[PDB]
Amino acid sequence: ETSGWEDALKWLRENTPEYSTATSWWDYGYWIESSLLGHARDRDHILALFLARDGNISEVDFESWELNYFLVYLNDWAKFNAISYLGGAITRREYNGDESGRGAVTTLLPLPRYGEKYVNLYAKVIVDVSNSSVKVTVGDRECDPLMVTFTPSGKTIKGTGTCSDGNAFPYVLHLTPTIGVLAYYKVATANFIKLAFGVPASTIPGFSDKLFSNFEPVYESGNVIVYRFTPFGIYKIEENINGTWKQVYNLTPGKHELKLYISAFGRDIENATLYIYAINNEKIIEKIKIAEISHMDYLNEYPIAVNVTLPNATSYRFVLVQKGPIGVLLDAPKVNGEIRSPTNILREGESGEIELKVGVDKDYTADLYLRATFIYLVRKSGKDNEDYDAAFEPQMDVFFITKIGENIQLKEGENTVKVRAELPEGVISSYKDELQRKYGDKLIIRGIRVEPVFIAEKEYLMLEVSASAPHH
Ligand SMILES: [Ca+2]
Ligand SMILES: [Cl-]
Repeated sequence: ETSGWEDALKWLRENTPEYSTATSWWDYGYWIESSLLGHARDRDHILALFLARDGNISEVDFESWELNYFLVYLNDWAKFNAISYLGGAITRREYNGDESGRGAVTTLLPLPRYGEKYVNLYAKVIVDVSNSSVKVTVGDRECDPLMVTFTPSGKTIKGTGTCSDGNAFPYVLHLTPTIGVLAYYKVATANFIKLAFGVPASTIPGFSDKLFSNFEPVYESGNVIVYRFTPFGIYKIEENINGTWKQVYNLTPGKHELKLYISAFGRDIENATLYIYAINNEKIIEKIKIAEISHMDYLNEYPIAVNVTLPNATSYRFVLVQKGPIGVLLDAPKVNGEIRSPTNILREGESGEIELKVGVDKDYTADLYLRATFIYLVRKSGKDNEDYDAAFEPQMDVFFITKIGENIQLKEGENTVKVRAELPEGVISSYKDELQRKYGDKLIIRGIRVEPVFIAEKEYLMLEVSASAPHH
């Protein structure tokens, strides 16, 4: 009955921090554990933006949510038209047809291997490759994909993107040793495909290499894969070997002339410090400060040259440190004694004493702000929101309003924090006007949150490499 979910959730319980936060599309994790074994709606839009898109626009600030693990569920391909629609990748027409039931499209279709062919019986789709040029049958029709691609073989073949019926066949076929996937052009390089079916396809060079430094697969079950997430990662390490830069995968002790290629996902690096932690047996034996980055654009990274001397150890951890959000509320916060929603802790122009129970996996000294999060849609096509040509681009804008907590000392475990706070008169309605002004009738606000966020210097694991020997 389970598709690997119970095994995956089990793994999380046993191999991750107590206050570590996991996520999944449509929140299956919570549902499986709560309802079956004893997000919200605004975030669904942002999760879809990520999963259904590719390139710059798919780079979502998951860090604001303090996300640690992401669980993709292969079976979600079945709900991809919805995800695509919610993520702004397709129009209402392509999502489920128009007034006369026409236009719907099948965004994703998995084609498991059938001895030399790829077939999806339910869909009456057959992919005959052995004939060398690739043959695709869909129903009675014979169709030629816009492009077919193979991995690892990285080969690729252009195609007419049409069917024997002559009609348009705007689909891309990605083939892999164990499975194939047919994908509508608007989502042919969607991140979900990369994460779930292992097709590194992206129309932006380097994006895929970077994405995987940000989402590391730490565990896999049936049709479930859990990814460790880090807004900051290293996707490539070059070492100077004869004036020539070369890509390495491990490091030996000693001096090194290195080039680090960092991937920043969703947010900028701001006043950060890079380090190399010498590890001997899941035990840190030395923390080597190696750099300082005052600023790196999350959409325009640049490599960083680095000269380091490393001890022996068994592994090395590249860690980055900068102000980020921390803490997990352990109960509903209270304002003046009364229980209030943690997502809307204070109304505009309201004040009161706030009490919060916060949990952390280590000791932290942090600031406490009230932060606003606006998740909203902007119609990118069509005459009005009811037009079937409409597609809606989800957007997330977050900003801190005011600091209500100074130099708070949080200790590993539960912590109680009472503090007086005031939400300035006009802040929320002001910004809502700023939006209405920029997008007019195209605007559709889906969520406004006012939350108590604890900010502090936190460590981000970018990459861990094993120590190797120069000769073997
Ligand atoms: Ca990036
Ligand atoms: Cl944040």
